[PDB]
Amino acid sequence: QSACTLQSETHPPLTWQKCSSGGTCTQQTGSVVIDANWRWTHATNSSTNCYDGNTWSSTLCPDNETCAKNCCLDGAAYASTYGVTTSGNSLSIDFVTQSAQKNVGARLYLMASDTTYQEFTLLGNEFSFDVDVSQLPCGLNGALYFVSMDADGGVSKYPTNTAGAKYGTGYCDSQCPRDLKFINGQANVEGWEPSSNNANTGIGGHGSCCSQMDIWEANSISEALTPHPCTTVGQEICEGDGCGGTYSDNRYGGTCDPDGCDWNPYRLGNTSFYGPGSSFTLDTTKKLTVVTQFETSGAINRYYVQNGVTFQQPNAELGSYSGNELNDDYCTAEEAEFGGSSFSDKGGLTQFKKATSGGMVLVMSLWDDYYANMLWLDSTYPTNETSSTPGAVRGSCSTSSGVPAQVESQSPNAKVTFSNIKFGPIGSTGNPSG
Amino acid sequence: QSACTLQSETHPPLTWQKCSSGGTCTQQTGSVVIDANWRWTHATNSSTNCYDGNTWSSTLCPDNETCAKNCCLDGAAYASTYGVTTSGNSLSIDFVTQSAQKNVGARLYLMASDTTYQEFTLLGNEFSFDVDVSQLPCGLNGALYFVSMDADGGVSKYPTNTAGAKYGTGYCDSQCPRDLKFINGQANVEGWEPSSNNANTGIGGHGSCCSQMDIWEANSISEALTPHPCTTVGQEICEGDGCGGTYSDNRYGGTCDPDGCDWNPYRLGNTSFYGPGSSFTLDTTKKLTVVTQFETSGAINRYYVQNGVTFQQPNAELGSYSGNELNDDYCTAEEAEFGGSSFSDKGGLTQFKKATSGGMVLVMSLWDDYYANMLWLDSTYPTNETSSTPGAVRGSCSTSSGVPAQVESQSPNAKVTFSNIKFGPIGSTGNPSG
Ligand SMILES: O[C@@H]1[C@@H](O)[C@H](O[C@@H]2CO[C@@H](O[C@@H]3CO[C@@H](O[C@@H]4CO[C@@H](O)[C@H](O)[C@H]4O)[C@H](O)[C@H]3O)[C@H](O)[C@H]2O)OC[C@H]1O
Ligand SMILES: O[C@@H]1[C@@H](O)[C@H](O[C@@H]2CO[C@@H](O[C@@H]3CO[C@@H](O[C@@H]4CO[C@@H](O)[C@H](O)[C@H]4O)[C@H](O)[C@H]3O)[C@H](O)[C@H]2O)OC[C@H]1O
Ligand SMILES: OC[C@H]1O[C@@H](O[C@H]2[C@H](O)[C@@H](O)[C@H](O)O[C@@H]2CO)[C@H](O)[C@@H](O)[C@H]1O
Ligand SMILES: OC[C@H]1O[C@@H](O[C@H]2[C@H](O)[C@@H](O)[C@H](O)O[C@@H]2CO)[C@H](O)[C@@H](O)[C@H]1O
Ligand SMILES: *[C@@H]1O[C@H](CO)[C@@H](O)[C@H](O)[C@H]1NC(C)=O
Ligand SMILES: *[C@@H]1O[C@H](CO)[C@@H](O)[C@H](O)[C@H]1NC(C)=O
Ligand SMILES: [Co+2]
Ligand SMILES: [Co+2]
Ligand SMILES: [Co+2]
Repeated sequence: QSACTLQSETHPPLTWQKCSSGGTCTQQTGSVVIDANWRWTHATNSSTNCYDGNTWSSTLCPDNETCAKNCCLDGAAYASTYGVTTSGNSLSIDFVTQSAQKNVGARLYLMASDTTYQEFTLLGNEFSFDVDVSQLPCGLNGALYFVSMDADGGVSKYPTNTAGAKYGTGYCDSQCPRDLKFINGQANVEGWEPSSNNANTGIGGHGSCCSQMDIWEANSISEALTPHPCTTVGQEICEGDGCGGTYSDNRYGGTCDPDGCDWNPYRLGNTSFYGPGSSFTLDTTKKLTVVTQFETSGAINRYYVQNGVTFQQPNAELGSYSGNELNDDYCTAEEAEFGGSSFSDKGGLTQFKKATSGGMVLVMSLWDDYYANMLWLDSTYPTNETSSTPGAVRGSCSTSSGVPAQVESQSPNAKVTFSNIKFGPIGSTGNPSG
Repeated sequence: QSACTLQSETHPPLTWQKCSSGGTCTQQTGSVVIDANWRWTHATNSSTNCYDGNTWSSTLCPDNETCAKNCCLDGAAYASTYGVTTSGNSLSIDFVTQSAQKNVGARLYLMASDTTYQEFTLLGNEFSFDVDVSQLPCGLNGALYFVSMDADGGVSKYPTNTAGAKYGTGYCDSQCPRDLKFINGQANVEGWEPSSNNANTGIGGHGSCCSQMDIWEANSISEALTPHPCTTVGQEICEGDGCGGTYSDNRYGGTCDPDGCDWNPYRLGNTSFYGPGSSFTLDTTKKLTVVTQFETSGAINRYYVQNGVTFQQPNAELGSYSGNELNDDYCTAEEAEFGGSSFSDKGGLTQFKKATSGGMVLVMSLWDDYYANMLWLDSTYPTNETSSTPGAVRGSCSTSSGVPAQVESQSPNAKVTFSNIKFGPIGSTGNPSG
């Protein structure tokens, strides 16, 4: 796609700290951009929609190539249309925003410049952020994570994409998502099937795959930390059901691991660690600090700080595994005890280390779940299982929770606030911000 | 040996913090006891010495059994004879103390009660302490470490030892030391050879072996962190040169690893990390906090705090190893690049995990080195090597430094102060002390 300018594109600014081993941190100035899927897609030479509701213009978009030539992405009114605001080092995303039309949530990338994404090499480093999840009920997910996207959003590889990172192109993740309207500088109109339950979305014949570090998927009830390896580390197109992922019939018939080696303290048996109010170790009615460390072995360590008190990731015992570090032994034990082979089939932490050794883009988002109502995060899943199934219970939410239309109607003012991002060598981010 | 009471035994008290995962710490009250080797050893029924200078009484001690029956250990005047004092959570050890006779240094164990050692299970936990090494020049070693000693100092196994932990019996370490005057409830007079350079010591026909976690061996110039595995985890007698260790002809012909997998930041190439004055990352003229974490994988992590600034163990690159965690890959790479096979021959971190999974006793000591002048810690070693030999340079001290008689004459008022010991689950010790 190209870019159009009927609405100007001004990325909300966002600062963050880069810390060094010598013990100081210095402020960096970036900004955030909204993913292309949220944008208005229209004819280059008029305001005629190329995509409307959940269907494509059959005339402007008779095939993927013609569609990309005919169509452009336009700018975003971040606050009024999308409910996205920033203030210094803080970013807030509102759940449902009513303007001329209703918008649901947002997916945002941190930029290095107006036209390029910020890339982070996670390996040997740590990433710290503060979050307020108090306004996230059952069925919502305020997510902070990393994906192996190109810094230009795909322009160098696919010159029919001239919109680039400035317009949030180039997304990929470990679900090999097929709901993207543009992949590899072409539309995804070929094979398009509108969602049966979502007025704004569909599934196309192509998907976009890459490695994913799910640092934080969470609401006020549950939180999970999950690496997802792929056999191709970086962004790669996939064809139809060969994609695997949430958007395909065959979840496991692709190049990525859509399940991941997840660590959810509630799932692992500590139901007292994280939740709303003073009966939990971390009180989710209040802001908390989350720190994630990527040691060179490829294991992941985690601690939290709230009101000046530090807590490592709680210990878990699973099969022969015991401890609080997300390592090979944990992931192998998880598969043994909870089931599945996707994470190991895709090469486990060894393959995942190839992603964190390279550059990844930071994503912050707020979403509800049209496929599974977020039950995999905060409820019992599958819903016919009981607590006697190992790993079935992931949170306290009812198995009836998270129906998108219901949560959008009942909790439109839900929101997430991410703030005080700090990045540097392991051990460095607790030092004073510059 | 038995105990005698011509001098009363009052262990200097010492408090420390036990921290919990829930984020609080509570004060514990223990005390310190001096190792039996430092004590006066005399006939049970008089003040006649069983051991004097570096030789044994041939009449009281004609063999190991008769000697133990005839002889007792007596109490210690901690301050006036040994230069050992405590105040709340602080312990100080002076280098040379002149009373009726000259004493050099001390080795001390933390007690649970007047008659038992405190045991710590290191695995899954972390140990924090503060240290002032400002008064430790080249050739001195203020050491804090753990060994797999019996809590009773050997009494249950060896009933001819009735003195026990109260009198500091039962020592063992990864050098399988043969300088101990009592091992396994018998004397070590058989095979005794007085030291050629030490008026107060010798080497006997028996040694005492066990696993050793050298958390801290350091002076103002260099510091090292070193696990040492043994094929028998706990305390075990050894016979003569079959002992291996510093005190034998054949260093590597025993059940313990006397070299260990050592991590010395200077040795590994960061000569700027630790030293006297503001040109170093950690200024050794001032107190610093040292934290050591024993993750369940069996790897060891380390960070430091000084004036509120936190530093992870500095990154090192060695062969194919890169990072700051002391793990299998580090230790294997060290052997490959610096030489040796002792650590791996004795089972590496896997065998060492058997020690940290069990109970270990905390040892604090101050010593000079009659075998190697501490050059392995703070100088170039062996001394004929140059900087072009990988790992030869371990510190900035001259290869002429650390001659015991010289340092005892020039720096008698050298001292070490250990304080603010805190122990608990990984992530817990930075929380407020109770
Ligand atoms: O000036 C007018 C434009 O503002 C207007 O723009 C519309 C803006 O909203 C667009 O709809 C977006 C599409 O994305 C939705 O989010 C999905 C959430 O689930 C994800 O899996 C998926 O990938 C996302 O696509 C978002 O909720 C929704 O609001 C709409 O298509 C634009 O046309 O157009 C008309 C102009 O007059
Ligand atoms: O009342 C008098 C007693 O106080 C007196 O006791 C003497 C106290 O000092 C004893 O000598 C100790 C022996 O240990 C030395 O340390 C060695 C350091 O290197 C280590 O490897 C080794 O294992 C340690 O043994 C310490 O420096 C030295 O002072 C002496 O033997 C006692 O007899 O006895 C006479 C009473 O009248
Ligand atoms: O709704 C898709 C969701 O699945 C998670 O993986 C689940 C998996 O679907 C389920 O079969 C298993 O029992 O639990 C897994 C972990 O919660 C993914 O982690 C998530 O990214 C989504 O893809
Ligand atoms: O003086 C004995 C001392 O040796 C250390 O191990 C040395 C070893 O002696 C040397 O050959 C090698 O080059 O360096 C090693 C590490 O410094 C031990 O660590 C120490 O405990 C002592 O036993
Ligand atoms: C030494 O280590 C410190 C702490 O990690 C680091 O800040 C410094 O840059 C290192 N210097 C060198 C020269 O290796
Ligand atoms: C849950 O984790 C916290 C933090 O480690 C710990 O303090 C608490 O005891 C744990 N509780 C249970 C019931 O597992
Ligand atoms: Co195709
Ligand atoms: Co680790
Ligand atoms: Co014997």
